[PDB]
Amino acid sequence: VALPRVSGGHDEHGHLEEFRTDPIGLMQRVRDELGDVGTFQLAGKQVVLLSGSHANEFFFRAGDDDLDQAKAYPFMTPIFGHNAALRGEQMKGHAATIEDQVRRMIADWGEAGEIDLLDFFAELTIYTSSACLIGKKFRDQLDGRFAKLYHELERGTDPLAYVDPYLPIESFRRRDEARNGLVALVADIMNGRIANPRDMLDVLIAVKATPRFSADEITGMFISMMFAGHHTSSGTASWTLIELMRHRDAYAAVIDELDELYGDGRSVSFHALRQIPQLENVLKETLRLHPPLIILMRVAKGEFEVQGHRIHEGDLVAASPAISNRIPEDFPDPHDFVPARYEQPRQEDLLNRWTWIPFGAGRHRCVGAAFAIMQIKAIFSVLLREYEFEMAQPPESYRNDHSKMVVQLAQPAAVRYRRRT
Ligand code: HEM
Ligand SMILES: CSCC[C@H](NC(=O)[C@H]1CC[C@@H](C)CC1)C(=O)Nc1ccncc1
Repeated sequence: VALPRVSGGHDEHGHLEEFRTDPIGLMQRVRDELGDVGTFQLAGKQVVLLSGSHANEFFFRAGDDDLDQAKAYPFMTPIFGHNAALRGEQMKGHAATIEDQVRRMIADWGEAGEIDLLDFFAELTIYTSSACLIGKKFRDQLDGRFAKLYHELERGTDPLAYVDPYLPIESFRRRDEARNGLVALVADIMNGRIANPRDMLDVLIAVKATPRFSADEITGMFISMMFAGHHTSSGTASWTLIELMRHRDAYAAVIDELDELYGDGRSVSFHALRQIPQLENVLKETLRLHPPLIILMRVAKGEFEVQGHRIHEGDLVAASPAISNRIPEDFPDPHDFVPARYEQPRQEDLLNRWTWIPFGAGRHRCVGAAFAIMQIKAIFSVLLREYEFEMAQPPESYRNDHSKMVVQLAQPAAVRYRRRT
């Protein structure tokens, strides 16, 4: 018995080509035509796309014995080749680290100027991530080259990886070359440390077996440590700023709140760990509209039924924060930016436990969420108190690029700044 299948997908790799150009439109059509359980074809693989509270509950409550997350991502192998840092006791230090990295990034801004949001936030979040997760010593040996290479690595996630992660296409060539470039950067750092003498890199260097670990092995470890939090935090920062500029009433409310809160004289390392309500509600609404992970994958390990539909062993099964986060029965006026949705009387995030899912839900809910929310609070506590921001292009022209499985803000994303006075 065939599962319901969405229209189209008559191209050579079925729906893959559409998934490479407009994955959100594809997923919305699955739901529009078929409901809570529908399928599309990615080359040789059927994807069973689940949506709505009932089907999402099944998806998110499944453990790795039923729905296996790791086997759904074999294409990350050419890229790769956290808990320690996410302990609550370390958060205060991380907030201070992040404040420091932001001030470093804006140190040359002067009175006024123009930035590109992807270039700015992508680079900044390389610095916050490396400093927090590997160490300040290591971060201080990084520069813009590392960020440029890391970005090429992220761009190595074209959905054609579902055909074969090793095809001779330019983005895969560039992925492999970028990884090579990172190993070289890391090798040069290790070499410098020999000649001129602690962090995680020192622990690893000291291991023996003759050194146990090569630059390639170490680079892989560091790439994997930084990956989950990099493009997600970068994009979320960009979109938080874009939504504030698009909604000047929300922006004004956030500024008033930051000024009042910081009037107690306590640092960002204090406040970024505590309530900043208007900014937090803007962040929640930003995540609902612009979830950086638009689809979540699993491989079925068994036979299941969901609303009469049978999932078979080996099936790819997916959930979509992009689609679920806009279900109109759950989120009134789902295309509208309404941070009031999260205020205490409404609490639409908390009420919709299985469909407000920018950070997932149940068994695999984001363990980086507290860090990521603190990081946004720390970044904007600095930026919005020091500078005022305006769009340098039409407000509707800021958009994501969905050509790779790793979503990124499309360029250009030009923004003006001017010192607040
Ligand atoms: C705004 C930033 C972030 C967003 C939007 C986000 C999103 C998500 C989502 C949707 C899931 C569920 C995945 C699934 O069910 O397949 C998840 C899980 C997870 N995230 Fe994040 N993430 C963010 C930042 C981070 C950071 C900074 C880290 C690490 C420092 C991280 C590490 C993880 C890990 C390890 C899981 C798996 C949890 C488990 O399997 O128990 N994420 N995240
Ligand atoms: C489909 S493009 C790759 C997306 C990427 N996924 C990954 O890095 C992981 C690979 C295998 C793991 C078991 C789980 C997911 C990622 O950035 N995931 C992520 C980010 C933030 N939190 C959780 C997962």
